[PDB]
Amino acid sequence: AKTNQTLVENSLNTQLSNWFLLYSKLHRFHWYVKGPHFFTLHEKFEELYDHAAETVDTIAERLLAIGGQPVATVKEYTEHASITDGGNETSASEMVQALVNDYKQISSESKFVIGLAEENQDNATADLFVGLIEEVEKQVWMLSSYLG
Amino acid sequence: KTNQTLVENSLNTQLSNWFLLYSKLHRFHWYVKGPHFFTLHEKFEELYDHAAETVDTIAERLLAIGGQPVATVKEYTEHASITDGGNETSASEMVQALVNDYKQISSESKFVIGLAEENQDNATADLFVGLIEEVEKQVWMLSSYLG
Amino acid sequence: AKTNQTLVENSLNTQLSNWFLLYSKLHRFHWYVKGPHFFTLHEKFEELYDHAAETVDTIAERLLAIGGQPVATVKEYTEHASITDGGNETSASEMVQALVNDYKQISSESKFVIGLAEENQDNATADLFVGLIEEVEKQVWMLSSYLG
Amino acid sequence: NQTLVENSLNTQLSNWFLLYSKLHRFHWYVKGPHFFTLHEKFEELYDHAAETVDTIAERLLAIGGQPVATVKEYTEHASITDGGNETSASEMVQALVNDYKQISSESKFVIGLAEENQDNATADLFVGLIEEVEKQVWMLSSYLG
Amino acid sequence: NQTLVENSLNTQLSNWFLLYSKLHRFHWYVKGPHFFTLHEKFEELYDHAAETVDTIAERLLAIGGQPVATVKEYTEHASITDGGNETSASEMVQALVNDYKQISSESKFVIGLAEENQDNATADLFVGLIEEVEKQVWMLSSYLG
Amino acid sequence: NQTLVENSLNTQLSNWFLLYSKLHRFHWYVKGPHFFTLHEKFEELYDHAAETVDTIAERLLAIGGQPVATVKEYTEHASITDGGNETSASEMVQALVNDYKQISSESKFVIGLAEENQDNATADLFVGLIEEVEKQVWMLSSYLG
Amino acid sequence: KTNQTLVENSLNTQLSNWFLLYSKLHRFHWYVKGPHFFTLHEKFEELYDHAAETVDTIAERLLAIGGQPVATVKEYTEHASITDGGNETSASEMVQALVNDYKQISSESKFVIGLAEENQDNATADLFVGLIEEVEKQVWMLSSYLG
Amino acid sequence: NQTLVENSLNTQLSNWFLLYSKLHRFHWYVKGPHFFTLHEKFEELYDHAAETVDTIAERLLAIGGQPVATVKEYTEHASITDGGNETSASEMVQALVNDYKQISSESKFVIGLAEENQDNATADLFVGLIEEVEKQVWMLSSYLG
Amino acid sequence: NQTLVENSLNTQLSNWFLLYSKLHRFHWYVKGPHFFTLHEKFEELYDHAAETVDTIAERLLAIGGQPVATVKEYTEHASITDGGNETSASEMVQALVNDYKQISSESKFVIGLAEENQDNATADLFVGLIEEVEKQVWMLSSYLG
Amino acid sequence: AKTNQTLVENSLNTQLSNWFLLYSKLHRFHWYVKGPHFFTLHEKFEELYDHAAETVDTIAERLLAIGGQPVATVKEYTEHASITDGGNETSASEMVQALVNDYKQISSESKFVIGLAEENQDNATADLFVGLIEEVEKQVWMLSSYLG
Amino acid sequence: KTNQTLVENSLNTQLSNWFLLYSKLHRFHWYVKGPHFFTLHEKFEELYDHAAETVDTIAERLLAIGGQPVATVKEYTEHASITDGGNETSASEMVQALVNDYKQISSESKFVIGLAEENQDNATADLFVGLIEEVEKQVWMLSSYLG
Amino acid sequence: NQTLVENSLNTQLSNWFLLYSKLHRFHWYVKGPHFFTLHEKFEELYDHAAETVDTIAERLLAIGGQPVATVKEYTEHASITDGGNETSASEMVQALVNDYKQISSESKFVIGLAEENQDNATADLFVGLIEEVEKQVWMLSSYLG
Repeated sequence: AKTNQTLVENSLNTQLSNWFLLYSKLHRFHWYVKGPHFFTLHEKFEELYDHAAETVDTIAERLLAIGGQPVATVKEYTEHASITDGGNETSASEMVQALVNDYKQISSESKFVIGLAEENQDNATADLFVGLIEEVEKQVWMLSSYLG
Repeated sequence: KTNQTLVENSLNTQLSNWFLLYSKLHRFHWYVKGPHFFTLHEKFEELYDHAAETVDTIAERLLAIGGQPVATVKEYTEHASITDGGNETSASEMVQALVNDYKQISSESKFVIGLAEENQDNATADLFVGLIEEVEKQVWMLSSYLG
Repeated sequence: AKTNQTLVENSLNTQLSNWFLLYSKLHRFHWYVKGPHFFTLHEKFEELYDHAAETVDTIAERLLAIGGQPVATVKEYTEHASITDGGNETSASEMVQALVNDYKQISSESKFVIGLAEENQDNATADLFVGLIEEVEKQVWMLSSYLG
Repeated sequence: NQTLVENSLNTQLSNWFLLYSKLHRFHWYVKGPHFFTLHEKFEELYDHAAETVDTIAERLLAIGGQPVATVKEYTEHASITDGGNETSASEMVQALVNDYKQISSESKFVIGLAEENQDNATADLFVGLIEEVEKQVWMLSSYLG
Repeated sequence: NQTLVENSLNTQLSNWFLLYSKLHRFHWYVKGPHFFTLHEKFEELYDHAAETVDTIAERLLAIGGQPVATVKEYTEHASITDGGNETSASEMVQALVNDYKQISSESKFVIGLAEENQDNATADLFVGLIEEVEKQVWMLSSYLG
Repeated sequence: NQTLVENSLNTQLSNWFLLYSKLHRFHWYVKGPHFFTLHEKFEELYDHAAETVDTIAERLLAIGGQPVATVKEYTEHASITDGGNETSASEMVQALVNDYKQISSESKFVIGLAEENQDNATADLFVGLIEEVEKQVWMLSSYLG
Repeated sequence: KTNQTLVENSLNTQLSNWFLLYSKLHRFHWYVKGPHFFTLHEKFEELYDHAAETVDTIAERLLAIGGQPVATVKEYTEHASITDGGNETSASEMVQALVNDYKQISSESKFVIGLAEENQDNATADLFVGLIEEVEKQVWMLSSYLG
Repeated sequence: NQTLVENSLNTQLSNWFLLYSKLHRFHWYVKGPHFFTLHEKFEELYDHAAETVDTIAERLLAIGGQPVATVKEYTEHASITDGGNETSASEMVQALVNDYKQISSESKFVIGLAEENQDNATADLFVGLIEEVEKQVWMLSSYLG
Repeated sequence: NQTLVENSLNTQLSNWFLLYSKLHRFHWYVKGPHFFTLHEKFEELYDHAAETVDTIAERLLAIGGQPVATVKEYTEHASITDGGNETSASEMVQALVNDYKQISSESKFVIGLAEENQDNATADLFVGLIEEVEKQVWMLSSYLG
Repeated sequence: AKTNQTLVENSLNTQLSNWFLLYSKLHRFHWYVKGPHFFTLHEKFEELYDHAAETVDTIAERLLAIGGQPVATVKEYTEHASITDGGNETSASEMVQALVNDYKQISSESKFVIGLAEENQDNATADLFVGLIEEVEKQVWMLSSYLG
Repeated sequence: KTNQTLVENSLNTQLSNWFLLYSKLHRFHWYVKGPHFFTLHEKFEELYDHAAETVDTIAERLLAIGGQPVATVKEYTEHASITDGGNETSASEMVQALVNDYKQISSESKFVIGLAEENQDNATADLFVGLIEEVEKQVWMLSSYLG
Repeated sequence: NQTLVENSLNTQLSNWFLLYSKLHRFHWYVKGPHFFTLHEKFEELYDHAAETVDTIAERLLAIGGQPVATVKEYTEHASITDGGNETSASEMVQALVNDYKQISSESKFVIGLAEENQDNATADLFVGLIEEVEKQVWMLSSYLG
């Protein structure tokens, strides 16, 4: 009950941390992408980081609204995330693949947050993450199509 | 009484709550005073604009499911679980009245989802899920103001 | 003098109450109108209630600006208005007729407020209600034309 | 479970493309004194139908399916038709009511299938749809009232 | 060939100004349960008539002619009238159908004169006008159907 | 009292339609190095005139009157004319000054009639008008200065 | 002295008041401090934008009626019934200065209507009627802030 | 002459609806490193195809004809197909080049029939369509070059 | 027939680029009390010239031709020049009247060649250009009148 | 050093005062311009006063940001400016010439402020006035061209 | 070490400072409380929007001059001269933290101009000149709030 | 000092007009699968080039100079050319890199000249330019990477 609530809050802090580190990674890809798909991917990556920033603010405000305490420092993001903004990507295909890998991991982990939220009778927290899955699975299809 | 009628009746109570809230927010918009006047006068208008949208959305959902929305001030008064009455005078008193009404609206909206779900009405539950998200955000903001 | 002022304030509270109850009635008509003029009248009624809401805020703020105390609860609106949001309208023509009846009553009563305001040397309060008469008499002509 | 979901999306995709078609027929052939209102309303509805076509196809693709994508396949996979012999404004509006009512029952069945397959995002898409279609069923039924 | 074209433009400029006038009369006097639709439609149509007036006059100027520009001249040069005793909604709409059809056939003669004078640009102006009026004729005729 | 008000609105309605006409003549025929400025200013003024035409007619209707609505009636009920033989930019601008000056005196007389008939809303419409016309009289007189 | 000249002269005083008010509002915009800084810094800009519009409207009406608007800072100083000077330091002092000047402007604008009406100039009276409405609204808002 | 024009418009209306369909198939199935560019381009092109469908149908109506308006009729009256086995990006783009070129030459025949019936306005519609499709042909051919 | 059309488009593309250049010279050097009006007008006109350059070139591409695309080629293929010794406002405006009139008559020859090659779409491009330039000729000539 | 700072602050107060008096002058020209260039110059003068108002606010806020105290009364503007809003202009050419004269004086004086700002190692204050010179020298060229 | 490398390295420190500032401003946006909640919650978002624009501008300038921007949170932490850490709780504490970081950023940006100028890189200096203008404005506004 | 500044602006003005020209050649002739991206990017760049042309000319005028204003003078005063025989997308992009790199070195030299003549505003204009060109050099070099 109190444990159910704490499990939900902790899971939101992990996802908040993932989305902040993804916003960071997307800057790295925006800045270092090269080759003849430069214009397309430089722009796409900025669109994606704008969406990541929105998501950061949406998760943190939902956590606050349920009585929790969002993590809010880069050291905390690094300690609580299940992903990293690091990596050794150089080519356009490696960058696009890296994003497919992070968005697939976020989709699976968001499904686990829905289960926790539902177990705590928190339909609004569940609904937030259902909407996220929709958006990230769309981008996995587009990014996977780029690579096909 | 019926699974259907229980859903319709619960939508009429919430329709009534949101209209009475629109009313109370006008009273606060008009009588708020002190050095947070500008901020709160404006915030209360933004909130009543949201309340008016919510009134139309709930009534239109009720119609879509075959019900009959209440649609006079006498009926809103008789069907609501909150009131537009009160003797709030200070900015803090007004903000705290809103926290109380939004908290009530959130708990009852969670009960609506349960009724709707039991009547296999996922679309009605979803409207209330969305309202819970917006109201609990406002509860956080207004409680922060008082903190 | 003080009586002149109190008569003006009381008259504004009656009109504020009328316009709030009209905003309510217009919702009822928006929701329950039927027949082949549904799209036209559903939309028209929303336009009209948007205007009623504006008018509510304009009268209440003028009352405040002259040192008065607007009524601000539905119980007060019901006790101070000269009209009602109630009624037994079912057809599109009955709904449109009901509005012609309320807008004509508001126009006559607003002319009486101009006389009171002028007697108290309150030109700005008079000007508010002159502008209202213009708008409501336009709508009476359009709504009466629908019914002709 | 997964194949049943995919197949159900292709039926609904097909229904929405055939409704887009039927709405053009009514937009073009409506007549009588409610011409202006209904010619415009039918265009609004087909714009919504087109958006719904793209959203369902793109969800199907994101879950690893293959959207049907020819008029022959739509005809074959749909549970409605774009045919009929409606002539008056009321016949046209009543035909829309019937199709939207059918789509809404079928969409509730899709939600159950998706939920049983633990696919909450696919289910959410059909929930939203039901909201919009049942609004239109109320509005169109009210016109006939 | 050139003075024929110029005189033919003056007659059409006159027609469009008189139509602008008639469309105000219908906007103001239309009644009955299609009031909102027709009051608004008649405004949209007069806005189009005023744009057309300015485009004809300015093409006449551009070819070296002298557009008529007083109501006495418009009455004197037009082939339609702004007069009439229309009262019902149907009478007003039927009156517009009549005028627009006369405007189309006469604009086809302007095209032929223009083409005979190797004035493609004037012809093109009127081709576009015919496209617009015949659409309005279909719409208004559909209202009456 | 009421009939005198109605008749006075029909005169002013007529004046404004004939000014709309005269402004098109000046828009089309202005020449010399102030062409661009004045061709554009005359269009702005006729857009305002058209709006004033619709506002006066709709007020007349709201008070239970019957707006005149043909160019023959405008000619007959107006206190100005759309005729004249202005040729230079200054002649055109001076003719506008004269008409706007006349309209403004006549509008003050309308306000007295309306006030005597206890019609404050009709009176308000002409007050607003006077504000706008006297602005234009200052601007046009300054051009001539 | 004349019915006409009395109207023209009263418009020059009000033109001058509104320009000096535009000036004072800049001083407040620039020097306001304390925790209502953001709200008041912004409000004072909105108010000076309105004052600038009002200056142009009054001058253009004066021109339209055949008068000559004053149009230098020396003349504004000499014709105004208010000043842009003052030693206001606190937010409350600045807001109260504005309430005082707006109240004065409203009472004198009512006197203008009377002069204009006596010269059968309804259009000039109407401009001032509209100004009274806007200023008295602001007086309510600013007084509420101090309440 | 008139029934030939009408039948020729039905065939083109059919072609544009089938192209709208094919463009959805390519939007959904395109893959490889030009995905973002082509997915978006194919949407822009289908938006244009839908506008074209409505403009043809409404011109057919305006001349007194009866537009086809079911997918069975479009299949029955069209000269292209929405079928095909395109998989690669190049195959899809080449397929669009083929269809647009067929649409251009056939639209040139519509122009000649229209002109023979003194229907300049219908001809003009198709002249504008040829301008747009041949630009797209150049662009798409350039992609393949 | 086809190589004649292509060469004729190159000459017009060249003319529009050189006009763009000349219009910059006039924008920069115009003086006297019509400065604000003419400085701005000359910018509006060069914006139109740049749009025209791109539309001609892209039509040439669309028909299978090779647009010229260096200033040495524009000088070599044009029938006007961007040179000249215009100093006064009147000289600059008169120079534009001269160029626009030459552009119109030459565009009428392009229309005839295009029509002889059954290229309606190219012809239509130039018909629209003539409409625009002759309006500008009237406006600029009016300035000088 | 402290003297360097005080010289910069005083120079900004003189320019703030110039720009306020120019805003005033531009109203006078907007209201009293006459002749056949009326429409053009009435509009141009309003555009210019809108720019002067912006400049007023920009200089005053820069002065505040460097620790100074902007003058903020018309009496102070009159005492600190190097220009006046007064004058005996009647014709359109005299008005346009008067503005050329003030904008040329402002450009020269702004160059002197750049020298003072640079001597105090204040690059941002210098940059503000470089941007002003660009704009005012553009208008001197246009206004001088009107008169050529 | 080189005139070029000194410029590149100084841009990486400032890039890092602006990203960590974007972070701190989120923490303040989320935890600010008390009666200035609405004003400050909104102000802090406007400031982080500006910080994000600044991050992209500095990184893109560094790239244009042939450098390599740092682009992970570990590197931002190691290269910055400020931190996103802190225990600020009150509105005044948060506003004062911002004044401190903006003042630091302004002084170091002046040092960058000097390095850039010594490497004949006027375009890099100009980017920093513009940042100084915006930051010192904010320092005035935030200090006024505390006054 | 002053004459050296003026002469240097005329060289840079010329460079920017010739780059505007070269960007149209590449916009029109680019081919291969990066067609859509590069056809659009080249148009964005020529819009920027046109704005840069007007800004440099207007600065030159404000300092009392005389901008060159014919294609013959641009050819003669420029340090680059709009000629060349680029054919592939990479050749086109590499040619842009070379021109932007050259413009940027030359603009730094202009800044020194302007500073030595105590002209900080002219110097500022070239600083801003360097910022924008070096951005494009990074983006274009990255495409080639």
